[PDB]
Amino acid sequence: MNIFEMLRIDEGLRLKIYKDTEGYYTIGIGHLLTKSPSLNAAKSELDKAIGRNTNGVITKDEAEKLFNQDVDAAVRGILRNAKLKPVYDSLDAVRRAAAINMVFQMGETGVAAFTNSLPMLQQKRWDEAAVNLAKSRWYNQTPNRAKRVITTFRTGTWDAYKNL
Repeated sequence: MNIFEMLRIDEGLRLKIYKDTEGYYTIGIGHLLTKSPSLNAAKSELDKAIGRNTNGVITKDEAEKLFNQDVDAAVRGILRNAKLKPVYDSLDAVRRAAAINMVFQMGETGVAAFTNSLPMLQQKRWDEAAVNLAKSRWYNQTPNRAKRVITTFRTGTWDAYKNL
C-alpha cells in the first residue's frame, strides 16, 4: 500500500466526466474539473488539463498522468503551508499518506476542520486526534472515506485499506 493505491481506492477511476460527492464535475481518479454547474465549463477545463480537444472522455494513461500531478500538487500544498508543513514533517510515512489524502482536492471547509486537529497529530495523541477528526466536515460527508483516513492517522498502519 502507498498514497497512490490508497487514493485509487478512495476515489475510484472513471474515464468519462462524472460528478463527485459534492456534485462537482470531475474525471479520472478524483480530478476535480470545476465547481461550475456548466458541463461546457467542465469540458473546457478537461481539454486544458489534458492538452487536447477531448469528448469528455480520457484514456487510463491520461487519468493516471493527471493523478500523479494531483498527488504532487497535494504534497506541494502541504510543504508550502505554514500550518501543514510542521505537522507533515512530524509524521511517519504512513500517516503522511493520510495527510496527503485529507489535502487531496479537499474543500476549504474540509481543510479548515482538519487544521483544528493538527495540534493533536503533532503531539502524537492519536486517539484524541481521531476523535477530533470525526467532527470534521469531511467525516459528515463521507463517513466511510473519513473512517479509513482517521484509522490510518490513529494506527499508523494500512489496516483500513488491506481488505480493499
